[PDB]
Amino acid sequence: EAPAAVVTGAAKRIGRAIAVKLHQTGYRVVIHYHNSAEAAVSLADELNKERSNTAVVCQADLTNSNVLPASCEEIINSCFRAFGRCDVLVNNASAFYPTPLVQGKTVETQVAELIGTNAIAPFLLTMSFAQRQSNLSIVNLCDAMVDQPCMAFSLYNMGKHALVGLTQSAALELAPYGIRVNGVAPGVSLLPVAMGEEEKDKWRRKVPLGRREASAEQIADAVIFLVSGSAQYITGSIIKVDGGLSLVHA
Amino acid sequence: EAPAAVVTGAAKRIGRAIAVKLHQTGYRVVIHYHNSAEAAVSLADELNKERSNTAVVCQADLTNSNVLPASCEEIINSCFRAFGRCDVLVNNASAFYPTPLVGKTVETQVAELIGTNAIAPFLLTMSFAQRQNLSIVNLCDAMVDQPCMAFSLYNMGKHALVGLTQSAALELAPYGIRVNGVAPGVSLLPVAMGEEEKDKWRRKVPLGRREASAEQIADAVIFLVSGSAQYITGSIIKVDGGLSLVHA
Amino acid sequence: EAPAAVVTGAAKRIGRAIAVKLHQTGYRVVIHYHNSAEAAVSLADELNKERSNTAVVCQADLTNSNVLPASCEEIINSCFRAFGRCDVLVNNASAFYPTPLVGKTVETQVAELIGTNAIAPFLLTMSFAQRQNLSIVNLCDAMVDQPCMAFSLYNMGKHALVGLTQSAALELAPYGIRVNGVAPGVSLLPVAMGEEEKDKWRRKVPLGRREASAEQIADAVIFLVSGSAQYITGSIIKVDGGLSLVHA
Amino acid sequence: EAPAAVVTGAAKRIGRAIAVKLHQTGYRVVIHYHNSAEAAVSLADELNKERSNTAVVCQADLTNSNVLPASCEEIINSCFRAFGRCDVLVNNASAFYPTPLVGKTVETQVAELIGTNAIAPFLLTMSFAQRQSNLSIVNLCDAMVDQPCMAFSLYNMGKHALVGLTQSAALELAPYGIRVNGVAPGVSLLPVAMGEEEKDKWRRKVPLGRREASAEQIADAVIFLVSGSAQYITGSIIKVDGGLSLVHA
Ligand SMILES: NC(=O)c1ccc[n+]([C@@H]2O[C@H](COP(=O)([O-])OP(=O)(O)OC[C@H]3O[C@@H](n4cnc5c(N)ncnc54)[C@H](OP(=O)(O)O)[C@@H]3O)[C@@H](O)[C@H]2O)c1
Ligand SMILES: NC(=O)c1ccc[n+]([C@@H]2O[C@H](COP(=O)([O-])OP(=O)(O)OC[C@H]3O[C@@H](n4cnc5c(N)ncnc54)[C@H](OP(=O)(O)O)[C@@H]3O)[C@@H](O)[C@H]2O)c1
Ligand SMILES: NC(=O)c1ccc[n+]([C@@H]2O[C@H](COP(=O)([O-])OP(=O)(O)OC[C@H]3O[C@@H](n4cnc5c(N)ncnc54)[C@H](OP(=O)(O)O)[C@@H]3O)[C@@H](O)[C@H]2O)c1
Ligand SMILES: NC(=O)c1ccc[n+]([C@@H]2O[C@H](COP(=O)([O-])OP(=O)(O)OC[C@H]3O[C@@H](n4cnc5c(N)ncnc54)[C@H](OP(=O)(O)O)[C@@H]3O)[C@@H](O)[C@H]2O)c1
Ligand SMILES: Nc1nc2ccccc2[nH]1
Ligand SMILES: Nc1nc2ccccc2[nH]1
Ligand SMILES: Nc1nc2ccccc2[nH]1
Repeated sequence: EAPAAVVTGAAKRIGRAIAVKLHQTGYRVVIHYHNSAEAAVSLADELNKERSNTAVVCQADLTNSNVLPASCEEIINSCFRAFGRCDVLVNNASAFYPTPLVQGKTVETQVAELIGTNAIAPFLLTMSFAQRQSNLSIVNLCDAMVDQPCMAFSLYNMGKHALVGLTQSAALELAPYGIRVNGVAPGVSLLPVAMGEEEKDKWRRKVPLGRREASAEQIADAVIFLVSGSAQYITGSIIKVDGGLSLVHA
Repeated sequence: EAPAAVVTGAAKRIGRAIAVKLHQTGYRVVIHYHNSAEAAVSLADELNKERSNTAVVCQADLTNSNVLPASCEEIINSCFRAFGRCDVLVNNASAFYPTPLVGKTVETQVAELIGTNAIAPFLLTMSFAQRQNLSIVNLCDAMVDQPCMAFSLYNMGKHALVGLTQSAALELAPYGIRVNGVAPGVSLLPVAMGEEEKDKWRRKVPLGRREASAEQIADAVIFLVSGSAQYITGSIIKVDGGLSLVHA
Repeated sequence: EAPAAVVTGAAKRIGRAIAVKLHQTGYRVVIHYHNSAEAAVSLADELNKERSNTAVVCQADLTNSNVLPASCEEIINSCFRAFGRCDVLVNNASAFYPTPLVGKTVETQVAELIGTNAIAPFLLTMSFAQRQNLSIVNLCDAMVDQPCMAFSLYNMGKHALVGLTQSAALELAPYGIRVNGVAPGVSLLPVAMGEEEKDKWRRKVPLGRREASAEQIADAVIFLVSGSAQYITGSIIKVDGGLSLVHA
Repeated sequence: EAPAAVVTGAAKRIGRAIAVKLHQTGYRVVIHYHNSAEAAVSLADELNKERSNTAVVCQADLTNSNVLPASCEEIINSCFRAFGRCDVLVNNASAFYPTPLVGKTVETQVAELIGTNAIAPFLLTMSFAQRQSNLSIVNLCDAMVDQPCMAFSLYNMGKHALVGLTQSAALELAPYGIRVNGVAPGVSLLPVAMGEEEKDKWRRKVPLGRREASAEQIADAVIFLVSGSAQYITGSIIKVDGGLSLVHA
């Protein structure tokens, strides 16, 4: 029987490459998505062409609210429903936008989205994953720039910091259960769709290793390692995949 | 004219010591409290006896909700209404209790632990800055990289607070606002905790085999807000007696 | 044809496991040794039995001295000599013993502890880069932030090695040379260590209450040198079963 | 009676600022120096003109060598010789120059960069503690240790090792009531060899006031850490960098 993984925000970009690589490695996959319905269904189609009944989609808002626990419970449930097991959780889904300290969304909405997706939803999915429980592990998508934050990204940066906190806290507490918890921290990888070309090239010029962003596949490569038998004694570790970017002074 | 500080959760323990030392240095103080009204008022009365019209209290629940931004606005506004200025903000109030992964709902715990330790400090920072030797001190935790077992949300909250400290330090530097942290290891221990358990923690501390007094924590806050720290921002000063350096 | 790796301190324990795993992956190997000649040649015999002329031995003291730079140049040279190329350097060799602050001279201990753990890696890094999927992997230590009591020089050495890892990752990136680290917590316990003290450490490990095998450490090295780590430089992977997360 | 302090490389710049501030606080000082004899004697004269017999100079090379432990022991002995006690040690002296990976020999650069930044602090710490109330050591570190200057590997290795020492010694000497802490400047006084344009390039990166720390600003954090207001602080390294370390590439 093939193992199963949940990847959140798996319709596009890094999430999608993680889903594709897990599937290539022999995993059945739940493709979680929020708005990207066509892309997710299309990904599941592609993967199911390769091996039938090895991919399903699961829709959910990971914004924080009083029903977020139910939503997170359901994403894990959906893996058991489809595949009868859940071996790997990848916490990939992420809101990323500036929240300036000095001056359409209300600040509480920005808190719910940025802290919910980057931190609370991973926490709740971690609970649900562990509650429903071999090579079990969780990989959180972190950020190599957490200590050199983007200007005016306080809420986002707080979310990612809390994610590091969860990574270590869950590694420690789930170790008795044989669930490993690790992170992968991209620096610059696939740049924002809305980011302009001049900005994209400014960030690219900053990376010591090859003056370019990471491919989604290079990030996924690190996830694959962490879920594998070659990482069986590794828990609580966050692997930077940043081409040295975090080492460059101002 | 005397400067003015807001200290959150200032009725008891570390918060109280901070407020008292701030007052002794010459600050007028806003004493924020949640449930400890009698203590906050008794403190205000003591400080106003020392020098009249130098202390006020302000009640607010700092749990996250749609009304938290208004609450945080109002705490900052109360410093201006009382004293005409707000020079220092100390983010001290904190919920601290276990939240194992395997009567409060989990979302109430999220609201309380993330709210007090991170969201409220962020909102108060926005309000403090929007209203402007200005500085913010956040009360962090020296043990964030070796967390208490089954305290994931508390740990997430304190990690988020480090994030805020760094982000705000960077963003507010142009306005001349410094943002720093004090990270206690073990200080004032719970009242009801058995002496034998307190002693388990005390014996772990390399420096003197004892916990920090609240005054010792307050001392580092005093340094950070003073003219002797005028180039210091985004720094978190551990006040832990070497505890975080001790391996399991 | 086949890429080539230098493994320092490769005759025994974690170094041997790294060399074996590199060889199994397709590398030709230089097995460096200081005192363990019988074991190094024994490893080479086994590897060469598998594939002819794919393993050579190299003797050098990696204690700092006036001749260390020449010794380091010659270890790198011996890889080019044997195999015509040098793709991977693994800095594994390491002196480990206490140096209380309160019969080797202290300067000998400095030479051995800082030399094996930091200066030689620096010199080998220099020679490796001078002679040029290229990478260096440094064997670091997950317990650098909570060090063993009375191990200041050793701890200073492993700290400098982190510094070298980062410095060299930055400076060598334009040459396409990646520089990374693997930080064991407790793996193969020292041969000198008593049995009850071994079990004391094992009991501390959250993931399995056991030390890492040498092979499990090697697995992380193998990942870092592979095409699966092509964007990774300046990274130090902890392989510690959660040990560094455990408060005192 | 007044406490005594040893400050290494104290003839000028930051080390001088630290010994002056320690002096103004009530300390008798040992002004350690290597090549800056004129400046050290000038400083001791000023401080002695302020309060008679409250400053002595002490010459020593802090380059690593087989005699370095004896030199470091002698720096500590000189404090006890002048003042009868030694309460505070500040490890400030520092060699700082590039060592690219690709007419000093490399082993001289090791000896100077690792010697001054790490080995001497370590030997001075041994001697300080061996010779032994508010006792402490302050190590002058570097806030940019994780975003190092390009081609400064040995310097960086030395400042990393100094962090290791701060933490190791803090742990080991806590039982003796010796606190061990650090102060980490980003950009403070720029090198005298730096032209104004390069200075300003660095100045413009500092979020807080777009300027370098004064020598006094660094000394302020040293003074705090040696004081009674820091009596529970050990193994801490206070960044005094105006937010520099927080700024991405
Ligand atoms: N790309 C980089 O350079 C970089 C750098 C540092 C860190 N990272 C981290 O690495 C991970 C992957 O990066 P990425 O750039 O691929 O991410 P991304 O495109 O910005 O976001 C990934 C997915 O997150 C989902 N998402 C956003 N808000 C959500 C919500 N409220 N509820 C549920 N899902 C939500 C979206 O799903 P739908 O499209 O289905 O709506 C989106 O496709 C993220 O955690 C990111 O923070 C990336
Ligand atoms: N004590 C330690 O050993 C230690 C260790 C590490 C870090 N710290 C940190 O240092 C700071 C001070 O510590 P402490 O032990 O003195 O604090 P504490 O007693 O645990 O809490 C301080 C105050 O926080 C306030 N608070 C709790 N929930 C609140 C809510 N929902 N809304 C508004 N206020 C709320 C309470 O005010 P009311 O009483 O008025 O309700 C409480 O008195 C805290 O940030 C703590 O996390 C302390
Ligand atoms: N074992 C662990 O639990 C653990 C924990 C944390 C970090 N680490 C790190 O992981 C790496 C491997 O650990 P290990 O326990 O396998 O190491 P080890 O057995 O203590 O040492 C490995 C080899 O280093 C060589 N070496 C020692 N002094 C030398 C000198 N002066 N010159 C040249 N070579 C010298 C020796 O080679 P010869 O036998 O040929 O003389 C020795 O066999 C080391 O870097 C270590 O610090 C290990
Ligand atoms: N200035 C900065 O922006 C900056 C930034 C980061 C960190 N720091 C750290 O803060 C401290 C003070 O900085 P600084 O710029 O004032 O220092 P510095 O001027 O570069 O050096 C201070 C003193 O170190 C002494 N020194 C150098 N080599 C020596 C040797 N081989 N033996 C004995 N003494 C030697 C010199 O003494 P003599 O003149 O008597 O020969 C020199 O005056 C240093 O540890 C530095 O690394 C400074
Ligand atoms: N999450 C995230 N962090 C980023 C930093 C730089 C560019 C794109 C990014 N996306
Ligand atoms: N180098 C090194 N560091 C160690 C820590 C614990 C046990 C064995 C070890 N070997
Ligand atoms: N020691 C030291 N570190 C420095 C970093 C930037 C500019 C000058 C410096 N001097």
